[PDB]
Amino acid sequence: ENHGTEDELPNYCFPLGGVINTETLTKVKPGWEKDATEFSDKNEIRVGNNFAMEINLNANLWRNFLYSNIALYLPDKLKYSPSNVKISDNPNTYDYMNKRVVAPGLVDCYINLGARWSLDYMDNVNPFNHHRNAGLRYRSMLLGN
Amino acid sequence: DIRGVLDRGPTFKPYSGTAYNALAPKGAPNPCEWDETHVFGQAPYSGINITKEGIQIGVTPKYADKTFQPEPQIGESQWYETEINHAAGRVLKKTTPMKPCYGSYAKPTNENGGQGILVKLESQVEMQFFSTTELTPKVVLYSEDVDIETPDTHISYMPTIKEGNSRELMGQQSMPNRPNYIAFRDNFIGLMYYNSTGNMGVLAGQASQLNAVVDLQDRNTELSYQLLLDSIGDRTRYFSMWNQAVDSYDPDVRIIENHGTEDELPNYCFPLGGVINTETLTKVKPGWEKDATEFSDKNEIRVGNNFAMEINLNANLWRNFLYSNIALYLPDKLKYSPSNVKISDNPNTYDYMNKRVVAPGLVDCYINLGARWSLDYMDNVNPFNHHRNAGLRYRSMLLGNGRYVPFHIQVPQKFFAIKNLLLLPGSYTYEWNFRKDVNMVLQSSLGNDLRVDGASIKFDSICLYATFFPMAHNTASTLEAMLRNDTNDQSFNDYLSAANMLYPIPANATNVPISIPSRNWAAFRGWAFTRLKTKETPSLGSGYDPYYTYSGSIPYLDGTFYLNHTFKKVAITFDSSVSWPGNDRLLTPNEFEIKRSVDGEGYNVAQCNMTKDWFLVQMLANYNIGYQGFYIPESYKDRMYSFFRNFQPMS
Amino acid sequence: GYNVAQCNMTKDWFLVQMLANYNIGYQGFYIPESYKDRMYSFFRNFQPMSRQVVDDTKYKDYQQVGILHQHNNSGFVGYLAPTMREGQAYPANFPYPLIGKTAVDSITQKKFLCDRTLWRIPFSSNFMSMGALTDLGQNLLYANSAHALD
Amino acid sequence: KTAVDSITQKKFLCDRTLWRIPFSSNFMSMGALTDLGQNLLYANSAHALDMTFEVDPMDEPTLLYVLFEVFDVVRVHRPHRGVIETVYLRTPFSA
Amino acid sequence: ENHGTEDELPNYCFPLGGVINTETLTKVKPGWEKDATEFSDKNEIRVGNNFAMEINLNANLWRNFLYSNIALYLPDKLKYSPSNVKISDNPNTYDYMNKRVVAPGLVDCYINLGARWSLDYMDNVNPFNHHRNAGLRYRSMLLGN
Amino acid sequence: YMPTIKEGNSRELMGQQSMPNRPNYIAFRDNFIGLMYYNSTGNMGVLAGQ
Repeated sequence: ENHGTEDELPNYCFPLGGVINTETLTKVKPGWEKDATEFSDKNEIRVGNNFAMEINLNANLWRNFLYSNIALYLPDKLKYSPSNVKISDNPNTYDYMNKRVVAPGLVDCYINLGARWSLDYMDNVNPFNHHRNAGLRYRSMLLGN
Repeated sequence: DIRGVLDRGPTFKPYSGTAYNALAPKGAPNPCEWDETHVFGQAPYSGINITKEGIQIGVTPKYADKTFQPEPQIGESQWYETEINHAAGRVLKKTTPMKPCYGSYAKPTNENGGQGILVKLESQVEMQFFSTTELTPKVVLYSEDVDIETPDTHISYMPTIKEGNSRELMGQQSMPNRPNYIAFRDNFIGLMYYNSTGNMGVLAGQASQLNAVVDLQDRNTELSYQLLLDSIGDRTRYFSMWNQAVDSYDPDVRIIENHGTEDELPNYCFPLGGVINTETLTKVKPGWEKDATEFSDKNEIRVGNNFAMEINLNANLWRNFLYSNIALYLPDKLKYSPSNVKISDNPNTYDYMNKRVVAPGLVDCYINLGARWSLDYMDNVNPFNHHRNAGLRYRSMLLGNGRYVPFHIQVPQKFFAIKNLLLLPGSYTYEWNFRKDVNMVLQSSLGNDLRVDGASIKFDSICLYATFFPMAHNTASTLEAMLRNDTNDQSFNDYLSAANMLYPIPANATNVPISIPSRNWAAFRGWAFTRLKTKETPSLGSGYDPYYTYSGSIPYLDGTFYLNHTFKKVAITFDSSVSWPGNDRLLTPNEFEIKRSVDGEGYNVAQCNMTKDWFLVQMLANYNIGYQGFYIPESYKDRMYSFFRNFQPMS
Repeated sequence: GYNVAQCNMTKDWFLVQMLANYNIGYQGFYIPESYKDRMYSFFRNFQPMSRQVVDDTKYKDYQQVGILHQHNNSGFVGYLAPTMREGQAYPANFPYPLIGKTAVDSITQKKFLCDRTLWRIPFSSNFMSMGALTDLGQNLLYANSAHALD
Repeated sequence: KTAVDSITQKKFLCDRTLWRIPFSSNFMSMGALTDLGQNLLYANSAHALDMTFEVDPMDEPTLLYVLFEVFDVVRVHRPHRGVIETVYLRTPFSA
Repeated sequence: ENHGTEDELPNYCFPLGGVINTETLTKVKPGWEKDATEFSDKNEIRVGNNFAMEINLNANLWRNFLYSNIALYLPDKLKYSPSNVKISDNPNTYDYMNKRVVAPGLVDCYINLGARWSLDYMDNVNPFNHHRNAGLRYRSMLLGN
Repeated sequence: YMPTIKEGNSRELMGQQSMPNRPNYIAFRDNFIGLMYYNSTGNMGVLAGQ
């Protein structure tokens, strides 16, 4: 039910000390004259806003959910073998099904936006062979870890 | 109907995290000064010109009001820097406490929002000018002093002991105080005296003055009321008018289903302008030649990818959830006192229970990974004394969010002998007693002693309400006359209908024998037992307990038992010579074996250590299931307090 | 003295509503059966709430401040608009604390919400639902003559 | 591939409940007044009962809560106006 | 039911390579003497902790939820027109209701903290004219996107 | 946030910021309420023998 994400506000990261790029200024007094026997010549002053970077959160959470629960269960005909690594030739081996790489662009945060519509590839595969099967997960944890 | 005024004390804090400067980094300090004299600050505001009268904000020139300007929210608006030529800001004088920005609050002192301190009553802000190292000033700092407080946060790491604002004091960090809800107990348990001879409640005819209510020391009523309420209704709903909100807990915190996190993709954060480290290049044209009358010599071009850093989001969310809901509730023997800070010696004081520090490594995002397994330390502590108890949280929010709450509540009658009595015309004397100990009538989410934390309560007015059915007089006379026949006497029975015996168990003891002297056993119905902590149980029938210093949930009253999983064997015999039930009914023909170790795996069941015979007995006792194959009972037959509902196998 | 359910609803009105919907109240209030209180019933959508606010009359140091001057998370949140962050770090000046050692004197406000429902006033002697054709409807007083209602 | 040899641990949790041991021949709930309670063996004479529990220990004093559920019945009679009298009976363990 | 957020631990962000600002040092051996025919003079060593900043996550998620679901549905008397942009005069058009700006400070992560209390303004606005109305959302996706 | 009102690509125009438009679902009413005329004398529905 891809109804998008709520990302009206921007979220930021700020340095541990708050400011990291500050200049050193000297104190002067009234025509203006220098000062001594007071505040030292080494004063950490930051002009303007503090340095910070921004990351969208709801969009990132949506992307992680989609890739981990759908994009990894596409039919093998859509995936492709990786490069410079070994991979088992038998398609039923766990090694084969684990090392096949899927382009995230196939299913992203904008696929069929605003529509309640399962994928045209996902409907011909077993949905119960999924790691979110609560019954299967519960039975597995019953034996142990 | 009771009306009064309540004071919940300074311990009350009905929310996690803080309220002031929540988004701030936990180590970021407010701009301030100190002596060794050095100043550390930041001026965001931009003006036009700087003179001896301060920054000029507009027009003849106008200068900022030192009382409240420059405001600390106004700053720039474009991400790219523009080489501000005249800046202003605010700093704190050296005569103020040195605190981090996170959680720091200072009350205002004027309608414009200023926070300066007024003395004889005018403020005393000062002007400070700073210029580059080689003549006009460049920035102006508005130094002042405020009554800065930390209402809900405490220092988590104090670098040194020496008091006073010094350079080393910049490194302190703070984290919010633990949440602690305080409210009335479920169904107003404890406000009404029960099963106490000294505080006997009386209901008698006006003329006879002979008490019609006689209670017993061993009889339990509030627990009986709780069980009765569950059987005849549903407890998952909330009724505010009776303060009806059953205590519970999140199934996740009690039993962690740690199946890891989904973090296949990397999540990144990017600079505000997209690129920050870019070089300047000139434009050339075809052998190549320079160009003029065109694109300037200064062009911002960035080669390669843009600067960025990454976060594992799901892992971080998992860590925060675990530490805040589990690691803070470990037994105190695992924690350790912090350093360079004061802490109350009393283990029951909220200050002590708040300042003890827990290493996050004890419970991290990798503990028992892939297994549905509760911790070996969490299972011996009360799970209902947790800030996620929805019933407790709902009741706390009913009163309000302040510490001084005038309340007005309604209390029902719980004694089984009169709670359904149908009276007849006449005059009767109705008299009862009510408690005042805050440790009993109130309930906290941490169980800290409230007698020492200053919580108080005072009742002003008490009134009794009763509603009569507007029913016809003629048939009322017939009904009351017909009810005055000895053959039609009303009768009631207690729902629990049990005699309660408490037997001490010494610490670290394993075997506890009890004995009952010879007596008639006609009409006996059976046993029902559990285990309680003497720390969490008040004395029976005492008017006031001077040694009861626990304000958490009381399993003996509200029926929230959590120690049933600590039984191994039960042996029952009459006359000390004939065993019961005998007749080799069970696999062990002498005793009930609740659970065994791996040695007796041949008798385990349900993929646990609980033996088959005990499991069969419990199923038969609750739903009469087992003689024709086990299966899940009907949902309407296993209520909230039933056995099969709360049975959880783990490995 | 006449409120109920820890809100500002009067006792008599609350009793009438319970009687009108589920005939509950003459033998003690309790949770009605789930099948009896449907999605539009009164009790399903009854929500009593309360809160405390700073007593501007008793607090000696009260200073009413406007929206244009409250600074919380200053230097980390845009000013009066969902835009880029600006400003500088500074101790907050809003809202007034209501807990802890330095809590201020406060008053209380109580109110309630009730959606997807209609206030019902049955035309019966005891406000009970003993049939579609109520007893007062069959009373001869209104059966013969006419009356003007305001 | 590099997993290490391991042992297993099993346990269980049971909250908000009491261990129940009915005093009936087949542990069935066939009525409030159980058959064994009506047996003549316990109806005529008296018996001294002792019973031992074996529990795993912890490091703080604890209490063993035992409930001998019995019949607790009160009958209320009033002959005239404004006079109320009651009778109590808790059998066994009567005061 | 504003019961605050759980933010006891700080959540950080780290550079892609782990370290960015490292020095170049030479290897010496025992008095001490320089070395050759071994580790080159160009060695990337970082002293002290790695550079990183941090984010409060639960607080940010709470703010986004509040602004997107409440602050945008305040009565128009509390909002104010933006600047330097064109906005339709008719108060019923989508353009008008989309371009009015609301100061986030009206409803922030600290409004009525710890109290289960609806706002004094939302009690007079229709709660069913909300984008989280499941019935309305379901019927919309039924037609299509 | 528009920095300046003057049109044309200028340096000051770097600083504009965007936020998504408010969501607005449009669909038929529940149970197709309002599609058929009810309780209107002018648009009276009729069902009669032939």
